[PDB]
Formats: sequence, structure tokens, C-alpha cells
Amino acid sequence: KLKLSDWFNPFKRPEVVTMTKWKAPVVWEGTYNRAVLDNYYAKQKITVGLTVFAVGRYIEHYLEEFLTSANKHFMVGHPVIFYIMVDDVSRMPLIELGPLRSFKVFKIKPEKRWQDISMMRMKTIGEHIVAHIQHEVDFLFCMDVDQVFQDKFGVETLGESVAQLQAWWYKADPNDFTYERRKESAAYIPFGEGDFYYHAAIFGGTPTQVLNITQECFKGILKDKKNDIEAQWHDESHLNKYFLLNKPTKILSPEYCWDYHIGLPADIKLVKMSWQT
Repeated sequence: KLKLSDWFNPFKRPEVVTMTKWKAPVVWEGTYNRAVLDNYYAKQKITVGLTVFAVGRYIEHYLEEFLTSANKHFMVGHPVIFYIMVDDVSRMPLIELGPLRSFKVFKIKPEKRWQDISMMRMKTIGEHIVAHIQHEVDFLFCMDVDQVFQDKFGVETLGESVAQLQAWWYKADPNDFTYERRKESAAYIPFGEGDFYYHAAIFGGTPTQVLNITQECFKGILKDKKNDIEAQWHDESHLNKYFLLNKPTKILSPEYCWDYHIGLPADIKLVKMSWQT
């Protein structure tokens, strides 16, 4: 096989939560041996793919810098497939991709209804996972476009199902998580319950898994529309109830999704991807 011990050394980062209360790694800078992993995954000849959506104004603002940065930093040295979903392919910038990078684009019906946006996201992702992505890649990552890769964001992030610790709350106590707190919603997480507050802006796993994340979230979201109720933090609140019930197998630290607005404490040792301005 490939033991956890073989690439993950949580003892290289005592300062922070490296193992979840369920023996699952939370990947921080220094804890991972990407070199070991790269070799290991390369042997498995894995392709990672990554799904980014950008609609209307969001394209000319972000989609490029995001790709550029992904192209440069996302799973370097493995076949990667950019799944770019846009509302108007004309505006789609066809920027030069490096080696082991390839893309395919898709026109989607645009937004606009506040929480149809990220209800469609989930349907489409899953629709694709089933339609091709599952045959195309060994691991899928779905990220918001309004962020930019800053450094190597690599296979150390690969996992069965992978959540992103939300950058603002990682050091916080659950009962203060902007979870959905209304028992009436499919995203209800009561106080006392909860391990981390995950970020909707990145999640991934095997496509089998991501399908299942996108689906349950979709079912959640939909449910909450038929019950005439917006969730406090939208598809993020479902993404979260989800990872409550189906604990992620790997968690990426805020280093993988840092808001520079927070500042940059001693916990953030090497930012892999930052949010946009």
C-alpha cells in the first residue's frame, strides 16, 4: 500500500491541528513529503482534474489569473485537466498552459438567482463527474475562481474526500462557526456538533466522492429552497453539514486557502493559494 506515516509527519507541525479527532490528516506546510507522494502517484499514473466556474463579469476579473496560477502550481508534474465552466466561451481567455496541463471548456446557462448559482454549480459538477470526469481523472478538485495559486498546491492535497479548513475560523471554537443554525434547514448543524468550519471555495476527492458531495449538497440546497429558506452561508453551509456527516479523509490547512486580509500569522508558513482582492 502506502502508509500515512510514509508521507505525513504531523510532528513537523505541533503548533496546529494535524490529525483530526478521526485519524485523518490535516495537511500543513512541512508535514507532507510531496516528493515521496509525487513519485508514488506518478507510478499510479494519476490525472488530477479541477473544476472552475466563472460566469459573466467573473471571467474577465478572475478566470485568467486563476488558470495561470493553477497552470503554474496545481499538481505540478502530473496530468491535470482544467474543467472550465463558463457562461460565454468567447470571454474565456485561452492562455498558454504548461506541460501535463490540458483543459476543456463548457457553456453553462448563467446564474442569476442568489442560490441557484451555487445550486447549479453542484448539479453541473456531478453531471460532469458522471458524464466524463469520472473516466478522465483519479482525483477531482472544485474551486471557486476568485482565488489564485501562490505556490505548489500538490498531490499532498490529494485524498479520498478533501475539505478545506476555512481560513478565518481555523483557530476558532465550533459553537462560533457560522454553521447553519436553523433546525428547519437541511444544513442544520446544532451547537455542540461540528469539528471544523470548512470552506466551500475548495473541495475535492475521487470523483466518486465529489459526485456524492455535490449531490447531497444539491439535495440539501434544493430542499432548503422548497422550504422557502436561504441558508446563512449558502452552498458553503451545506458543504459543511455534509463534511459533518461524511467526515473528510484529508483536510487542507488555511495555507491552501489563505485570506491575506486575515493577515499572516506564524501558522501560515507557505501560502499555496490565496483569495482574490
